[PDB]
Order: sequence, then structure tokens, then C-alpha cells
Amino acid sequence: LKSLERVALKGKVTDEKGTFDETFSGKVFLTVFDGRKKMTALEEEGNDLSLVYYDYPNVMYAGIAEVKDGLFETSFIVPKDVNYSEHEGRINLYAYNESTKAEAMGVDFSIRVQP
Amino acid sequence: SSARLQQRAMGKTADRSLMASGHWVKIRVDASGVYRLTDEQLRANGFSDPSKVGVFGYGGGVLPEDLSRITTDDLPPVPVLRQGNALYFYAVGPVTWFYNPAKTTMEHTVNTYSTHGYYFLSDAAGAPLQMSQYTGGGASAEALIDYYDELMLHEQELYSPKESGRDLYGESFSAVNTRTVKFPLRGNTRSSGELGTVFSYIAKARSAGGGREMSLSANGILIFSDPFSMTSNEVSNSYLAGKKRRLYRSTPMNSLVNELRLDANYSMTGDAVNLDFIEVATQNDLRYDGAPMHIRRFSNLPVLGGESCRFVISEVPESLVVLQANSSLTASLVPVKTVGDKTIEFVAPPKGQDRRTINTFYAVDLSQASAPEILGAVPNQNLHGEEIPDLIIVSTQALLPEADRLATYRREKNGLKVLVVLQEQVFNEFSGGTPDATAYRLFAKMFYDRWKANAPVGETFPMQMLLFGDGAHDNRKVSVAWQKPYLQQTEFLLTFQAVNSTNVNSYVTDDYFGLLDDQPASVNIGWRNYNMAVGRFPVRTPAEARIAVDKTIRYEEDRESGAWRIRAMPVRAFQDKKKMLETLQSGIILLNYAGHGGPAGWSDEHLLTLNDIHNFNYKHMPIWITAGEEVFLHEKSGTPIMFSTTRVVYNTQNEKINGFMLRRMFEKAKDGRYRTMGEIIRSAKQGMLSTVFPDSINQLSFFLMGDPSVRMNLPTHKVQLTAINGQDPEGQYGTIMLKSLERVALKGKVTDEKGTFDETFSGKVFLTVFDGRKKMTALEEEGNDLSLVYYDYPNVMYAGIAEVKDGLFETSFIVPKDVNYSEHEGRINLYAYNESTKAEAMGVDFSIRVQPGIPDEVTEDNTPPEIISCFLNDSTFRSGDEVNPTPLFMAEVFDLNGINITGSGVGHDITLCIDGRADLTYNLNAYFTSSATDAGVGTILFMIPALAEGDHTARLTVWDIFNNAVHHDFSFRVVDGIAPDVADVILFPNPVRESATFRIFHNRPGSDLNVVVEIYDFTGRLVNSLPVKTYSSSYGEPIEIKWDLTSKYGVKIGNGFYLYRCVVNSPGGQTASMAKKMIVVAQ
Amino acid sequence: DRWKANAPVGETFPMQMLLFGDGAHDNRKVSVAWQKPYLQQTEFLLTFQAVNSTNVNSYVTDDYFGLLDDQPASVNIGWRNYNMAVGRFPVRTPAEARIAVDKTIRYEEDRESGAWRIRACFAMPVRAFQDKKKMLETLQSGIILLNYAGHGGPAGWSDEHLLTLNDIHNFNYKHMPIWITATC
Amino acid sequence: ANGILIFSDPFSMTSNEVSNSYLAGKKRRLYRSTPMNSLVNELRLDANYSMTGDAVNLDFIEVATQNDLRYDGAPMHIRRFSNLPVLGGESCRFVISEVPESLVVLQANSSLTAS
Ligand SMILES: [Ca+2]
Ligand SMILES: [Ca+2]
Repeated sequence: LKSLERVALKGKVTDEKGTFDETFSGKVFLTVFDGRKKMTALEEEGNDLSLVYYDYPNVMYAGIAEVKDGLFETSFIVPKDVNYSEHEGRINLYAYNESTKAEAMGVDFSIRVQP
Repeated sequence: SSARLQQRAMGKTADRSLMASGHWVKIRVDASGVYRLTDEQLRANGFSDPSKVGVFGYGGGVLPEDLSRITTDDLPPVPVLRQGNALYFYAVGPVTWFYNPAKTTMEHTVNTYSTHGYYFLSDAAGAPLQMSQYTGGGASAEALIDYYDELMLHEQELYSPKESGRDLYGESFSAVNTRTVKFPLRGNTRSSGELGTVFSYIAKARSAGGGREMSLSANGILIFSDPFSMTSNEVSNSYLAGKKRRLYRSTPMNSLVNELRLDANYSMTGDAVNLDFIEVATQNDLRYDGAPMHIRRFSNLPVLGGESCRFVISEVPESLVVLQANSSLTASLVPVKTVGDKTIEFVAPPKGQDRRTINTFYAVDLSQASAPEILGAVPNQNLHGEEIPDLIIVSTQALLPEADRLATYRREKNGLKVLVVLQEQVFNEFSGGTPDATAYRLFAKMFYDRWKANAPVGETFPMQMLLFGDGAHDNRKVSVAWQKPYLQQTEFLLTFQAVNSTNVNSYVTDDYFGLLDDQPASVNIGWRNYNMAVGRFPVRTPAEARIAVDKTIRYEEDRESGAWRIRAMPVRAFQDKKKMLETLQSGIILLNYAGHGGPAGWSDEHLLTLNDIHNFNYKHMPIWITAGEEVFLHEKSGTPIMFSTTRVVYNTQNEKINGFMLRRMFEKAKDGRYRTMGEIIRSAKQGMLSTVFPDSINQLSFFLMGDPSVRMNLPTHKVQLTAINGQDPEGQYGTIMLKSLERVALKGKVTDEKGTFDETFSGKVFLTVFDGRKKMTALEEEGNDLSLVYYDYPNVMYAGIAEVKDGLFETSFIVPKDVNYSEHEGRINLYAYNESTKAEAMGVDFSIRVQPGIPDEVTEDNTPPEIISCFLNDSTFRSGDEVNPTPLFMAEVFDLNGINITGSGVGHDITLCIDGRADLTYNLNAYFTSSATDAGVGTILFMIPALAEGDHTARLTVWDIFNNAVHHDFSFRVVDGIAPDVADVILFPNPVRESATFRIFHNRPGSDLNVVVEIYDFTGRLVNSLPVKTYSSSYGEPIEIKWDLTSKYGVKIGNGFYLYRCVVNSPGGQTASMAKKMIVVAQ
Repeated sequence: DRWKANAPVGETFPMQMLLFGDGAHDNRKVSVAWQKPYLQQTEFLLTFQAVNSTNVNSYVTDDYFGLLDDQPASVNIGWRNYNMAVGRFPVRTPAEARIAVDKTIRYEEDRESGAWRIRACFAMPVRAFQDKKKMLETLQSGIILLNYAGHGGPAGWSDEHLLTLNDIHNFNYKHMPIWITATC
Repeated sequence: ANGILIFSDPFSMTSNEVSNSYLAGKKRRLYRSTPMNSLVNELRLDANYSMTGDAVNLDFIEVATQNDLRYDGAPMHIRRFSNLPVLGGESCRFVISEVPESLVVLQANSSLTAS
């Protein structure tokens, strides 16, 4: 994914066994990070180095999308932001079937932001 | 050198306490005043000669946190005056008062640690410290005064918000909008005069703005009306937890005579508003009104600081004295003069020349003085005379044996000088028996000061302190929440609460107890040097304590848990040959952040102690070992330690700090061992002051919950196999193919933690070889539920020891004809011990995989069994030696395809035929025990029956499964009562899963002798000694002992290679058996 | 009994019981070890002790409370039908209790903790040796491991100090309890 | 009892029984009727264990005396089982003397069945 690129997402909802659930219809919530959280030590010429979490893998996008008969599709524009991050990004997904009150969830690490 | 003499001679602390001898009786008070002890009372409390008894201690009122201000040491003698049959002294209660020159009034202070002032009575003295005359009484008075300031204090310590401060709060205005407080006004109170009042309360609004007002009124006259308000954001905040307000004011009042009715009114219902206290100061005449009077004078002073006043008290009974008593240790008798009927006069300064002290003149009728609370006799003690220990364990009474158990463990295993004391004892010698957080600090300081004197430049203080016990925020347990019948008034260790400037915020900390330097008072508790590491076990009951100690002991002893970290979620740290070496020693400690689980009021009523807050249950990932500039770090072995804080900390632009990293955490000290967690944390803590980057809010206070003497269970040295049957095993998994009855040759080395070859490591290596890996196996059936085991018998192929010379070793073993259906990787456990450095090395290898023994069992085995050894009673036995009528025949035997235990089938049985006689033909098949550790090896152990004194001959014959036989002829001379008493033992089963049974065979049946089964570990340390006595009834039968695998410290032993043997404690000496290999696998 | 009347054939009793409180072995708290005001003034829930033939051995159990069938007396407490599931929070004080409830609430609500078990698609993972449709049954399988509360004291200590269920079975949900069997 | 020996029970254990941790004591219950004389104000029972240092504890002593059917200024739970001259369910004439006639006799095997 490149800065200011429109990225198109497509996905499905399955059961615990991974079989496609066409009965799952409602909304899907999904947040997209440009990287992974990682502990960072603020170094200096002192042996002790108090450390944080770069708990700001930047949020590239966050939005909702309708899920009809097991499927959904949305898109978002990649912001002009931090891509020095090595390795994968992260997409968190949470779907809710309004009629059955059932919850679905997923995590994806296929994306990588580029300069 | 000559300066050494000047250091000792100018020694602050005593080399021996006064409490070391003489009779000691603890007493206490709940109110400052004069207390009396009659000779009869003293005789009745063990004082044989009451003339020699004196008073000792400080009383209530806290010790200064500015150590330089503490001038006294050990047990300070209290000045006492004697009448006839009794002695009197001025005691000091928990409430004490000080002068505030800004508000030109006096203010009170409650002892946070104690509800009483403790003192001591003792003959040790030889005689009491006689009270002296007051000297400060000036010659000329610059003013004749007609009244003094009588102080009173309404204060209910009901609620204890943990966050607010060191203070407790009283009465709420949440439901009741108006609360009335009545003060008794006493005789000498003047009808009319200025009514001084300090009104302290706290308030949090539940809605924004609004007409909220706290109003006081005395006997209907309004003193004040204070407006209160809060912002929507202040109401919305969780941490804001109330605005403290203190209103000072003198109100001219009339007709105040029997009772003073104060009426506090808060105009709004539903808020979180509480009264803290009300101080009332009345103007009273200098006249005895049948009650002692603490004469103080500060209001409308007509004189300057240090100038003398003429005081004249009327209606004095003649059995009354006036003491100038600002403290117990400075009480003096004011020399008065009689100036009329029941009228006396003295001259003195009401206020000191410092202009910040208001002298107290206590007038008291000694006929009315009564005894303090005699608590009782206390045993002698001498903490002052203790040698500098390595560790100080401060315990409560209940927890003492559990503390002493840990002490004994550290003394024995870690080889430490450890001092165990009861906090009571610390209070006796460092705060005159009164509970005070500073008493701990002073006790530590004693040793610190002593050490520093001779300590070399650069060296850090080696001592550590372990607070063995939980601590309550409300130290006095006076709040309402502390009176629940369900939780009950147990003994806790004190908590110290670092209060900041003007009671704004406050944090509870144990670091206070390790601030032992002589730094100046300008340095706040936060920026002082952490000299001594402090750790705490927040345990309430002995059950909780035993669990803590057992966890800590089992950590150090489970050597196999430490090899798991060497056998290697994993988060990568981005830091912002020689360079990679520093990162191998690095480590990350992550703080545990104890939350706010309750909706404001719940926490305050239910989270009362450090244990409740920092839940000391084993919480997620505390220590990480570090194994484009992204370093990979892994969390390893459940270390008993926990680092906990409640307050959160942020970095430049609110970035939350999750912990800290020490680039030289795992760097070994001069002793070649890693540093103790306590020291690691102490240097860490000390470093967070020291650096100019964490100088603002970046400094953070956390709890070391755990034994500070704990060392991370991580190997100092590793054992590495270099060749197995000629193949290089490094990096291989189930590659090196081994066959049944194949001689396998092993070769290996010993390295340091970095993996560099250690040629200095020389001693013995213990190693056990398994054909596979432990795996869970479910016993299946057509039922959905399937109860499951562990195939906790990946069969032991071999187990033995080997010498380690200049870093290397080599041994061999024969693969037994056993289970090879196992698929993939086998396992070799290695444990080396360097006898000279007492250092331990460990290793695990998975390069081996057993293969099918092609299985025709052809008649190749024509080689008969080999008699390895064949003795009577001892190992030092040559054929034809002397022996008593009841021998104990022992014989080690070997055949690659096994010995005959089948039974019958002609003379195939193992037999001992003495003097070629059928009369004593024994089926010793039942006395043979196949070696679980050495392939083909077997051992025979039996007790030969008695016979007359003469030369004898015997033949041992043993047959193998392939029908090849062997004979072994030997002779021996029986002599009536010549041999010593000796026994041997066999372990059933081996390896050991849950329990072990030891069957002992002896040489002297019937006779009453002392046998013991001793178990040792690869380091040679005794695990335990199971003792047994041979009873008369059991004539000629072996004895059995069952063992639950618990160590001498009462902890179940871990998996590993052990050595069992038995010793016979005879009168003239001790005879031991040969050590035998014991392997433990299911623990 | 009320449910069974109208319950359809095959359906199991749906009700459950939660004993919200710790239990003492000496229910009357009359033994010497119990003589101590905290231990005394605390209210506990009862403990049931399944005593066998002629007081030989005995085990403490809460399963007794779920034995609601009308089976005959010949069937011992060990062989009767566990009709109702029973669970216990061995908590003594409200502080203990709040911690238990907070832990249980936060478990259901932390949806992200449940996605960590589903995230394991990258491959203390122990392999169980037992005896498309066959692989489907193993995805639904699970292993529960029992926590074995030991004998930490030298005989007499345990009897004077381990007085309640909480003291014996240490409450703070400890060591690997539930394993999910996963297949690629 | 009052100096008259009721019994003397021999006790013993194997080296393996002593060595075991779970063994935790052998429960023993001794039943017995002893003809006694002069039992009138107090009955002194003297239990003696011949060996010091063992883990031996008394559980209880039940004592059953033969008493006359006569009011002795204290309520009496009249039960009769010893040397019964009748079979189960057969009736007997009970005669109590010295009764104050503010006295009743309830046949009370339980609270709910008191008559
Ligand atoms: Ca207060
Ligand atoms: Ca042979």
C-alpha cells in the first residue's frame, strides 16, 4: 500500500471451522495500522534505559461496513504518514450479526506500507 | 590507621544494648501527662529492688525523618522524680503539638504508626535518672501573664482514602448536612475571651458550580462561612479525590463556661464532604481546677522569643509540681516559690529564643497521678551487638518460623549471614518500643554506618532487608473499614508513606527503609540515595508465608527450570562481536501497574493493605532476557520476584513507561555469579535519581515484592556435547542413530554463559540418557471423555557420572535391548559441578534417536555373565578375610542379554552354596535387582544366616537367558564378634515418579542399631536423611522406608540425578554404603 | 423436580449453581485451630464431605449439591447422577470477591484476548498421542488438566493451617488448565 | 471406671505403616458393659495410653447407666434398650415416682412427632 493510494478491501465471515457463513449479516468494524506495537528503549550513555511501547502503530483507517449474506467490501485512502516501519501492518476486524447477536473477529498481517 | 581509632571512638551506635541484661517491662500511655509507679507495683512486676528501677524510651510523637535530628541511641533514660513509695515521669501520647508562626497558633500532629506512647521499666540501669531542676527560668520577667492557652482537639479517624495522604478523615456530610461537636469547657476556662479554631475538612462536589458552603458556628455565633465549588472537569476526574481546606480563626466569644457547642453545616446533600478535625484553643486562667494543666502560652504574647514571664498559679494543692516538659527526655522540675494560700509562682520563657518553640509547663497534683498501662515483661535482646549480616529478615510474631525457615535455607544453601528479628525488637532498640517506620531505617543505618567506616572506596553496601509480612496503609488500623469482623486485627509490618510538600499527593514506599546516607535535609525522600536494597513478602498468615518461602526455595533448587531458558510472546526491542556481547548480558524489567478496580469508595473500604493492592499472585511477564537495530528478547522462568507500582509514569509527550532496561543486568560480579535481584533493582533505582534525563516526573517508585537475595535461575555455565558415536551433535535433532546393545561413546565440553570454552571448569558431570520425550497419552475408547496420562517413562537408556578435566569429559554406555518404537528425538540431560568454585553447569541434547534391534537373538552370546564384584559386609573385602557370624553378601553382576530370574528349569537359578551343601541352597532370584541405570548390570543383596566361628567356602553361580553360566568361588573366616556394623539399601522403583521406597539389608539382625538413608544432589549437598531403627521382633528381615521426595527444607525435590546411600550410626564410628544412582522424572 | 415435569425427553436440566463463598472443613469452626476472631466471625458457605462405609476415608465435594435425581438409596454419592452443575468462588472477603468477579467480567468483555487463540496460524505446545471428517472432530476437542492441591506441611501443620477450601485449592486460577487441540 | 478396669487394648504398627504419610491414624471403637458397684455422685473414668510421643487422641466416651424410673428434680429422656425383656413393637408398663404433677411425659423421637 502506497501513501494517498485508495485501497479496496473485500472479505467474508466464516464459522469456527472456517466454513463460509452466508447467514452472517450485519455490520463489520475494522481498524488498519501501518505497523506493529514494539517496545522501544530510549538509549543514552547510562546503563539504565527506561522503556516504552511505540504504541502508536499509526492508524491508517478505521470504519464500518455492511455485511450481506456473509460478505462485505469497503475502501480507504492511505494517509501521507510513517512508512519507515519495517515488516507488516495490522488489520483488526470485528463483525456483529444483528439478528443472532453473534460476534465474528479477525486479524490480518498481509499489508505493508511503502515510501 | 590512627584515623581508624578516631572513627570507632566517635561511634554513634552502642556495641551492646542496655536490654542485653536486667529485667525489662513494657508499659504504654494513650495521653501525654505524668504517670506513676509505686514500689508495690514494681515489686509485683518482678523488680526485686525498686530503688534500681528507671524509665526508658521516647513515647508517642514520631521520630524525625531527618536522621541528623535524632541525637539519642539505644534506650534513652527518662528523667524521673521520686516521692516515697513511688516514681513519677512525664509520658507523651500519640497527639503532640507544634507552633506555626505564620498562623501564630499551635497545631496538633497524630502519630501515624502508633495509638500509644511506649516506654520501658528496668533495673538494668542500676538507678533511675533523677530529674533535674529547670535552669532556663530567667532572672527577670518582661511580663506578668494572667492566662494561658488551653488546646483541645476533635478528630475522628474514620475513613482512609489511600490516594489523598497520610491522613484519615472523619464525619461525612453526604447524607447529614449538619454535624454538631460539643467540647467540655473545664473550670479555669474564662467566661469571655478569643476562641481560636482550626477547622480542617475535605470536599469533592458531585455536580459543577452550585451554591456549596461549609459554615461553622460556636454556641450560635457564626465563626465563618466558606464557599466551595468545582469545575465540570474537576468533578469528571477520578484521581481529583477531594479538595483539602484548613480555616484558621480567633472569634471573640462570651459565656463559654460548661460546654462549647460547635455546629458545622454543609449546605448541599449528596457530595463527598468530610470533616478532618477541629482544634479549639480557649483562654484559661492560671488556676488549679482539679485537673492537670498543660500550661502553654502563644496567643497575644506580650514578650519576644526567649524573654521570661512571671506565671502565678492559684488553688494549688501542695502535692503539685510544675514540670517544664516539651518531651519526656527533657522533663525538668520547675523550682517554684509560694506567694500565698495555695498560690505558687515561677518565672520562665513562654516561647523559645528560636521564635518557633512554645515551652510547655505541666502543672500536676502527684497525689492524683496513676499508673500507665503495664503490658508486661520482655525478654533480653541485643540487636546493637549483632555482626553486620548479609540479609535482615524483619518478621511479625506469627510468621517467625516461616521467616526462620527461609533464613535457615539462605544460611545453609546460599552460605549467608542472615539476621532474623521481630519488628517489636526493632522498635524496642530503635524507637523506645513505639511503632515507627524510622525504627527500621535506624536499625539498618546502624550496620550501614559500621560498614562504611572500613568499607573500601567504590564498594556498595552489601546488606539487604526482607520485610517478612504484609503492611496496612492505615498503620494503626483505626479506620472504620479496619473494624470488620471478617478480616481481623493481625500484626502487620509498618508502611511508610512519602508525603510531599503541604499534603498535596503521597505515595506508599518501602524504599524509605533503605535511605541510610548522611545527606542533608534539602534532599527530599525521592532524590536521596538508595543504599540498601529492600524487599517485601506481603503475606498475612503463615499459610501465605509458607507458600512464598516454598516458591522461593523451589526456584533455586529446580535446576531443570533454569535449563529451559538455555534450551531456547517474543517482543523485539528497538533501541534509540563486542557490541553483540553487551546485548547478551542485557535484560528488561517490566513494572506491574496495580489498578483502581473499585468505583472510588469501594477501593478505600476494601483495599486496605499492600497485599490487596499489588496482588502478589504470579502476574504476566516481569523479566525479559535479550537473546535495523531490533534486538530480540524472550521472557523466562517464573522468578519469585515482582516489581509493582500504582502510580503511572510518562515520558516526553505523555508516552507511558512500561518498565526499564539494564544493559548489564546479567553481567557476573567478581564472585562469578549473577547479582541478586535485590542489588540489580537497587542499582537500577539509584540510577533513576542519578541520571539528569529522568529528573522531572520520570522518576518512579516501585515495590520489590520478593526475597532480595533471589538470584535469577539462569546458568552460569553450560555443558555441551561435542561427539556422540563420532557424529557432531550441535544443531541436530534425532539424527544420531543408535542401536540396541551398541556401545555409544560420548564427548563434551563445559562453557561459560556466553558459550566460550571454560578450561577452568573441572569436577564431575552427571548425565542421564532417555530414548524419547515425555508425551501426554490419551487412553481412547467409544466414550467422548478420555482420561489422560504422561508416558512419563521415555525409558532411561543410561545414567552415570564422568570426570571433567580442564573443561572436557568423555564417557560411554551400552544401549539396552529396550523400546525403540518411539519416533523422533531422544534426550540427554547434563549437570556438571566444579568442586573448587562450587559452580554449576547444565545442558540438554536432542541429537539421538534409537533404532530397531534386528531381532533374531542368535546364539552369539556364548560369553557368560561377568561378576563385577562379590563382597561380604564392606567394599574392602578380599577372599579369606575375617567377618562376624551374620554376613551381608553383596555382588554386582553383568550380562549383555540379562541374568536368569525366571525360576525352575533345572539349576538355572542364581544360587549361593556354602560349603558345597544342599542344606543351605538359596533361590536368590528374589534378591537380584536389575540396574535401571547401567545396561546389562544387575545387583544381588542378601543376609547370609548365622553359623559357628570357623573357615568357610562358598560358590556364587549365575546364569543368563542364553543358558551360559558362571561360578565364583571365595572363602571367609567367621570370628565371634569381630566385624563392624554395616548395611546397604536398594531403591524401588528407579526412575522415581511420585514416591520412593528404600529396602535396607543389615549385618547385625535383632540388635538395636541406628540406620539412615541419605539422599544427595549432583552438587553433593544433602537433600535429606531418612532415619530408621531396627526392632527386635523383625528377626532377620529387611526394613522398608517410604519417601515422599520432600527435601530437608520441606519442599518436593525436582527431576534429576540423585545419589542414595545408607549410614549405620554405631557407637564407635560411622559406616556408610556405596552411593547409588537415583533418577527422578515426574515432578 | 419442577423443570423435569414439563421438560422434553432427552433435554438436560439447564440450571446451574454458584456457591459465592469459601467453605471450611470444620463447618462449625469448633476445633482449636479455628479459635481466632477473623476465622470465627467470618461467614462461610457449607462444605459437604462424602464419607464412605464405616468412616474409612472421606473426600470433600460440592458435587453433592447437584445430586437431584430420585435414584434409590443403594446408589452411593459417588455413583449418583450429577444433574446440576455446581461451581464455587472460594472467596472470604469482599476484596477477594471483587477480584474474582472483575476477572470473570473482564474475560467475557476482552474480545481481543479471544482473537489470540484464533491468531495461532504461524506454525508449551505438547502433542497428545491417542488411538476431512476425522480431522473435524479433533478441531472441536479439548483437554482439561486437573490442579492437584498438595500436602505442603509436615503432617500437623496442614491440619492447623489449611482450614478452608481456599487454603487448600489455591484460588488464584493457576497453571495451564485448558488446552485446545488445533490442526493445520 | 472408679478404679475397676473396663479394658486394655493392645495397639501396634509396622515400620512401613509408621513410614507412610497418608496412614494418619488407626480409628478404634471399643464397646462394653461392666458390672459396677457404688456409682453414685460422680463416675471417674481413667484412660491411659502406655507410650509417650505417639499421635494418639481420644475421640469420645459414651456412658450408659441403669437408672430408676424416679423424678430426681431434672428432666429425663427415658429410653430403654439394655436387657430388653420384650420384642420390637411390644408394649411395657412404665411407672415414674416422685413426679411433681406440673410434669408431662412426651414421646418425642423428633420435634415434629412430639405427642
Ligand atoms: Ca485526620
Ligand atoms: Ca551371555
